[PDB]
Amino acid sequence: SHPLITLGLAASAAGVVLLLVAGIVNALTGENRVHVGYAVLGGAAGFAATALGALMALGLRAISARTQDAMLGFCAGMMLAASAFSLILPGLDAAGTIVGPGPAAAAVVALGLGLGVLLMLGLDYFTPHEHERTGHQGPEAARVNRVWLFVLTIILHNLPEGMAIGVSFATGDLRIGLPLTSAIAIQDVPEGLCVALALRAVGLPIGRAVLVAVASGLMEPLGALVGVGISSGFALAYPISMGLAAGAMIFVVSHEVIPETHRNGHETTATVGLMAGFALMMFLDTALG
Ligand SMILES: CCCCCCCC/C=C\CCCCCCCCOC(=O)[C@H](O)CO
Ligand SMILES: CCCCCCCC/C=C\CCCCCCCCOC(=O)[C@H](O)CO
Ligand SMILES: CCCCCCCC/C=C\CCCCCCCCOC(=O)[C@H](O)CO
Ligand SMILES: CCCCCCCC/C=C\CCCCCCCCOC(=O)[C@H](O)CO
Ligand SMILES: CCCCCCCC/C=C\CCCCCCCCOC(=O)[C@H](O)CO
Ligand SMILES: [Cl-]
Ligand SMILES: [Cl-]
Ligand SMILES: [Hg+2]
Repeated sequence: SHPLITLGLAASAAGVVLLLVAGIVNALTGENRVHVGYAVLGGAAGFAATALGALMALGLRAISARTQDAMLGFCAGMMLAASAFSLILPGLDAAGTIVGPGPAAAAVVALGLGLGVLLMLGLDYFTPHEHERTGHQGPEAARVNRVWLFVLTIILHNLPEGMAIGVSFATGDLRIGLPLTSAIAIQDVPEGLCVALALRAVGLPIGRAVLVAVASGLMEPLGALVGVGISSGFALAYPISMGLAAGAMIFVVSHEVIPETHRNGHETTATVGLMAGFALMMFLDTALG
């Protein structure tokens, strides 16, 4: 039944297109106007922090692969900690006030986690892009400009970070939105440096690589629109979407980032980066309040 694979392909494609487009459409309804406001501003702060990091690449231009793998692990560790403490744990509390505490509330967040993996896995199959380890991925990718493939890798990476900012603001609760957005925005400064350096390395002169890195940061306000929309349809959509954004980010770290550091032989340097970034975000979870 190749009809069945065509049916699943149609449902898969429409399901990811629908999530993104219906998220934006739902975000733009009148009931969400205040929440979208906070979420896009949070996203625009991440764009600004990305821009700042990218500007710092004009000085460095290129770095040892060992240093690059450390910095990628560092940003990755910050995002694992942001997923755990700024999305999963508040999602648990939010779920508990809707369905009751205990494992039933964890089931809300856990199902969202799985939905986030499925969304990113589907985008990973349908979006042509390229990694320096496994080469080009996605439909028709072998005959796509290689710089553009790497740009799309960066776009896929930052979609969940934008979505997380949107989800965290979906109820107007700055107690949730500010810690999450602070974590992503601080992480975006080293990340903008890594992105500009990686774009330079795939063939752009440093000045154009910096400008493309700055433009890539616009995925965070855009993804924040998606996050607002998917998290606001009904009361449970909010803790489910917390888990969804967390699972999408965890996929980016474990599927997109950490594998790039392992096959170069710098598993050990990436690991010290992961530990430091995770520890740092824990600290900032309590120092920033
Ligand atoms: C990489 C992914 C990029 C996706 C590209 C974006 C695709 C979406 C393009 C245009 C969407 C326009 C939505 C306007 C919403 C109208 C709701 C108007 O509000 C209303 O209907 C009432 O207020 C209800 O309360
Ligand atoms: C509420 C959460 C919704 C999340 C959506 C999850 C459902 C889809 C999840 C994963 C889809 C992966 C399918 C793999 C496609 C195989 C090559 C397909 O590549 C191709 O060749 C195409 O023909 C190109 O268009
Ligand atoms: C607020 C955001 C402002 C930023 C606006 C975006 C600025 C975009 C800047 C530069 C993009 C131009 C790319 C240069 C050609 C790349 C060829 C690379 O491919 C090649 O090596 C050969 O051409 C192969 O075809
Ligand atoms: C919401 C997030 C939006 C993010 C937008 C990112 C904008 C990035 C802008 C330009 C990417 C430059 C790489 C393209 C390589 C092909 C150059 C073109 O090759 C060429 O040289 C022409 O064929 C001849 O001039
Ligand atoms: C409470 C919420 C639960 C959330 C669960 C998310 C945590 C799981 C995240 C990452 C698992 C580790 C991924 C790396 C694969 C390790 C062996 C992979 O082995 C291999 O195949 C390669 O050769 C080496 O990497
Ligand atoms: Cl990351
Ligand atoms: Cl250069
Ligand atoms: Hg980084």
